[PDB]
Amino acid sequence: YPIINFTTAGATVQSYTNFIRAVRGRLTTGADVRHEIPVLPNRVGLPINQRFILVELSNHAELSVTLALDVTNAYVVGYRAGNSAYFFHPDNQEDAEAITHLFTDVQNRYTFAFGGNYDRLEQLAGNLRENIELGNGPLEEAISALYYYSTGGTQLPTLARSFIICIQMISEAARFQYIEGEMRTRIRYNRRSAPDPSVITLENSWGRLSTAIQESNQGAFASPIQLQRRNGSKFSVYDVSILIPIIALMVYRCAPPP
Amino acid sequence: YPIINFTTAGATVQSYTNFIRAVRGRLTTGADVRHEIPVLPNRVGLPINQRFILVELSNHAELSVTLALDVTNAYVVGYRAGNSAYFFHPDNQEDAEAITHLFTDVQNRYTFAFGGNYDRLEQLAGNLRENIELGNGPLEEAISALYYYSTGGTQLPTLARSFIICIQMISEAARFQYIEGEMRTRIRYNRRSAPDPSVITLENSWGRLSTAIQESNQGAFASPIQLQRRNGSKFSVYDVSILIPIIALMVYRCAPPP
Ligand SMILES: Nc1ncnc2[nH]cnc12
Ligand SMILES: Nc1ncnc2[nH]cnc12
Repeated sequence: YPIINFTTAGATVQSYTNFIRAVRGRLTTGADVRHEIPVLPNRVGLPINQRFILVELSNHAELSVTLALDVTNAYVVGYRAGNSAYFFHPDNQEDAEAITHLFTDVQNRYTFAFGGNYDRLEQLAGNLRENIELGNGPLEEAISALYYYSTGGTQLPTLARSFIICIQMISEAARFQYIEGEMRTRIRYNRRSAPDPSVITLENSWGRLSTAIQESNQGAFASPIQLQRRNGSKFSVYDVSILIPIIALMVYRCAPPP
Repeated sequence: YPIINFTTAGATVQSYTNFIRAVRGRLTTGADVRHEIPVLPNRVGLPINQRFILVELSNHAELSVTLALDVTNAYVVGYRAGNSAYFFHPDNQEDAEAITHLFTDVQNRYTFAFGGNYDRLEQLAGNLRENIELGNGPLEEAISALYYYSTGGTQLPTLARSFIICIQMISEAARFQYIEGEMRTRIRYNRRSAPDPSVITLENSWGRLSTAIQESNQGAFASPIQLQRRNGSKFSVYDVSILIPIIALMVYRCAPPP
């Protein structure tokens, strides 16, 4: 599986931009672009040899961790830190079988009893996304927490919080240019801040937006989608046009019509 | 007023393309582009010095005629052939006054008792658009008929038919890339053929399409517009997206929203 490397040590908006750009490039084949927006591979008929990409992250403390992303939805399915590998609870047999192909070389493979959706993760972390700061500093720390979990060094709530940080700075940033932009700003000014409503609503709406665009009438949505602005004010989306500069990738929902 | 020249003598799809391209360039200022489609100047506040463009047409018989197009809608308002000038009946005082600024140098200025809309013109011609052949040959002939009207040489029905030809090959071709394309084909293969339903429906719908696009919700139409394909089958338009490659210019209907 392809491996993309990134280090928080000395990261700049350019090193981070290049990274996210490399991830998107691995995620999509370029064979399916809907209204100028690339669509991720369809899970049906996809060979395991092309099902995952690995993201090796290192930090200033020289600790390294490798995350596995599923190509069909850009989800982090598990990670590896030295000796051991940890996987979120699979939500079906196809997926349970697919992950058996990852980190086959580790001596200790563990599968959590919980899945990786935000609801579960926030419960375990004891904090919501709106309260967890994002930025290069939080990421640097997340890499170490993830690493120390394999040594009994990290607490369950810290592990959960770390995943929340990693998932938004890697998977969500790859999905939305908007979110990647929010991250670039934090890195540029060395700011560490929790995500605003615009970010959280987009994260929550990815699956629906992907469906609405793919089932739209020449780009026109059958029913509008309510999003939130940074100030929290609601904002209705009626067309794929205003989303072209916001969403970078879509999950496959249906075949394109003639 | 700017003058654009075109000759049917030895015309090629390239000489015709350059011509239509020059007309569009005179018609629009470039200050108003709605969803990638240029909008014509608003009639309110437009100075007479920038209200018209002239199109001088010549043919193989060496006859010349000059048509006046109104910049706000690309309409042919009248023409000049040597000694005399003829104007369609103005449909308001603003317009009656504006045309007093055209062909001020002719010795004989006449204003028809009828206007230039297709309904009136088809009645006078004794034939509908669907029955009047378009092409370089029909245009070559139209220029002569228009010219001979000033000498008592052209019959009223032939004059009307000639205008119908001129209006579709100049004004409608400038408004729609689709119609300009239909004309290029006729010229390329030296074909002379009446317009199909796709052409006529577009001509009929220009004002509505301009309004629907300008009042759309992020490109999404509030109510769909029914057009016809070349084979006559109906086809619904729900978004401005599929029209971007079809319509070249829009008439000003409203100011653009923030
Ligand atoms: N583990 C995960 N990977 C990607 N997107 C997610 N959204 C919530 N959990 C996720
Ligand atoms: N005289 C004219 N000029 C432009 N478009 C027209 N449509 C009908 N009559 C017209």
